[PDB]
Formats: sequence, structure tokens, C-alpha cells
Amino acid sequence: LHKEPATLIKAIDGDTVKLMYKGQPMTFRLLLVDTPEFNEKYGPEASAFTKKMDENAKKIEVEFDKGQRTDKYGRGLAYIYADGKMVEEALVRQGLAKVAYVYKGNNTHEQLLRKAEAQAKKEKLNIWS
Ligand SMILES: Cc1cn([C@H]2C[C@H](OP(=O)(O)O)[C@@H](COP(=O)(O)O)O2)c(=O)[nH]c1=O
Ligand SMILES: [Ca+2]
Repeated sequence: LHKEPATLIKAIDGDTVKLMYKGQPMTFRLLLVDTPEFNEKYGPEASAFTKKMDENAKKIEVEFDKGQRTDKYGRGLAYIYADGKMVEEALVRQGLAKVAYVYKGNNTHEQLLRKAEAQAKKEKLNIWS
């Protein structure tokens, strides 16, 4: 897998972001995680976390996995990186997302994320508190 450029267009919520990719505006859904909806507990915190991470970043990159690149809703499915840091991993390490939606063709970074979840679980962070 390889990272490709994109630019922030706008924050949406904890696990969705509007990015420009290959010149075209697109909503991206972060692979392999589930943040709470904005109206759910830790939802606002998740949205804030991802907004800031993405806003502050000098450089956003997308990384498609091996499978499906767009979901049923037209959202691109990728891992997102902000200055080389995976947003999934950051969210999951803070207990602001669960590992989730792990489908067979598109699960390259499962265990990395699971490892992060375990440490958030142990620290009883946020979702785990
Ligand atoms: C993360 C991800 C979600 N989805 C779809 C499954 C879910 O369908 P349903 O809408 O039918 O529940 C929905 C969850 O996304 P959200 O958590 O953004 O709502 O998005 C995929 O199809 N592939 C994926 O890799
Ligand atoms: Ca969600």
C-alpha cells in the first residue's frame, strides 16, 4: 500500500472528512474504525480530535487498501495520514474510536489498530471509561 496526496477541504466528523483527491472533492470514510455519531457520547470529542489532527497537518495522505475503494454511499474508503500519522491509530489509541468494519479485502492495518485499542482499553480512556 502507498500513500497518495490529498488536501483537506473540510472536517465532517470523527471518521469522515472531505478531501480533495486527484483534483476532485470526495467524502472519505476512515477504514477499520467507528467513531460515535456527533450526538452520541464522545462524538463531539471524536469530531474535535480528527478536525484538529487534520487541520493542523501540513500534509494529508490517503492510503487505499487492497479491496473496495468506495462504499455503497460513494464515500472513498482509505486510511488517512496527517503528517505521516494514521488518524485511525490516533483516535483508537485515545479511546475515541473502536476498531470496526473489518472486511476481508480491506484489513491490512487491523492488528496495529487492535494493538492501539488494547492500550486505550487498559488505560480506560474515553470510550473505555
Ligand atoms: C467503514 C466502512 C463502512 N461501510 C458502510 C457499512 C455501513 O452500512 P450501513 O449504513 O448500511 O450501516 C456504514 C457504516 O458507516 P458509518 O459508521 O459512517 O455510518 O458504512 C462499508 O461499506 N465499508 C467500510 O469499510
Ligand atoms: Ca460512525
